Amino acid sequence: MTLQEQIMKALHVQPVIDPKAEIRKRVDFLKDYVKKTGAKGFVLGISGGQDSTLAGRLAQLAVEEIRNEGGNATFIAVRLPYKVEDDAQLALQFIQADQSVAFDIASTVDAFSNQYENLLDESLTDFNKGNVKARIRMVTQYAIGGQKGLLVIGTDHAAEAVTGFFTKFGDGGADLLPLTGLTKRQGRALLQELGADERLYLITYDQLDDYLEGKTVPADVAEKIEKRYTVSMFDDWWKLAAALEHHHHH
Amino acid sequence: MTLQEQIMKALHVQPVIDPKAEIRKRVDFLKDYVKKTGAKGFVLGISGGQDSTLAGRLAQLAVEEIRNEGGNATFIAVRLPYKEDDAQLALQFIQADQSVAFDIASTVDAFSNQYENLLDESLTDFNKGNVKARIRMVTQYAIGGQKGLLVIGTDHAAEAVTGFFTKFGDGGADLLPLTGLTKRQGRALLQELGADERLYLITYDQLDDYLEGKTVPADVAEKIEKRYTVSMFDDWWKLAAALEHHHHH
Repeated sequence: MTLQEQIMKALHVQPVIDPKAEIRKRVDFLKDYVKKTGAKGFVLGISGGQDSTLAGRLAQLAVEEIRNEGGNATFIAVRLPYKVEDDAQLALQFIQADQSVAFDIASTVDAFSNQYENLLDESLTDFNKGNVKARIRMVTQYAIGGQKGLLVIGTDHAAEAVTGFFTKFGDGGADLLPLTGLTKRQGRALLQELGADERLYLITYDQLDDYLEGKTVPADVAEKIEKRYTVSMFDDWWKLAAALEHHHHH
Repeated sequence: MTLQEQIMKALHVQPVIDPKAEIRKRVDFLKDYVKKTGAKGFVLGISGGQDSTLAGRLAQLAVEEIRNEGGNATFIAVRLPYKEDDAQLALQFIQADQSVAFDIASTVDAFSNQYENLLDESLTDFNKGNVKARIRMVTQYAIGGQKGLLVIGTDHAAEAVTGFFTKFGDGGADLLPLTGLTKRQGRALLQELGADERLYLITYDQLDDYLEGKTVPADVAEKIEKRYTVSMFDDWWKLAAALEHHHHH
């Protein structure tokens, strides 16, 4: 297999998808995991980002279907601002979750930061604080999940990230990853099919997504992408490398 | 190959080990990871528990060797109390370059107070247990990120991956130096390292007998193999624990 074919197989990306069928398959994936684990539903942090907007809508459709089939399921969407968006609100209006919680993480993040800066006698850098915030957001989702018997839906470990590009803050841990196999642009296709407000979804992502979707791309573009894939979960390696690099050049 | 032999292989547990050889093997593992990642050392939460006590000493030995060989490495041990006799004894045995006392109470209570107010309910003991474990990991990763260090983990022990003696938290870490060792073998390494007896002294004996390739009663093997099949394996049990506690609450 060409390296491109190996990558696609490893990331489960398909060259051509059927949006309606993708939504069907992923809503089923969610419904099946609920049944297998005995969970009462899902919880997800809604940031206004494309991934959580799509994953959130899929979760709402899933619990509605479960209830329609005579089962018990609930979806709790949680907004996790640090002090202070309209994108998040717009996403919540699209998702229409059973419960929408506004949980400011500032008092927790600041208590940690204040303790850290006092005990270690140094200031937390923007990058490391970025990871603290991401982790505190996960603490919040897992606390809600644990208190309500829900599964935490994750949006990290996206195809592009595993490849080595566009890495996110945080460790990416979650109970389920319903968007596995989709590129950023394919996700855009699902959101369109779901009727989301276009504003919710409107090397580069296009070049990278062309490559991941098995399309033909310039030799140099392929070289750059395969170069990073070979240097390398692959995603975790890039998260650690980023932390080390920022510390080094700080 | 029996199921028992398959499980031993999958978990990398050896029927017989040589404490000195294991120590050298695991110290080399730590040193090699440092070189491959370009990190400046390690950070580890010291609880007073056997796993972190052993992993911490191996970390200190690793950085001393790296420095002795002309390299740069540092080991930072951190005590994370929530509002530590065994932890103090452990720190004394480990003799780390830096020992930090970081009380997590102000962070855990800030979260708890916010949670109870916004969701209008009390955090159960089990769920607060996970909150504390995660906050302890936030601290270690914040220290690691700020110092260019790797976070050493002690979760995903052989016994846990099999489905027994599950721990709080998600078990995420940068490196797992104790992979393959049973709790019993861990004690052996500690004695070889000269640790204070107070630091290392289905049941663990039945389970470790099985994982070590010893012949055990059919019913014992039956129970162990049953859980191993009902499933990361460890993560499944963490989730199951959270769901069961919520249910029986």
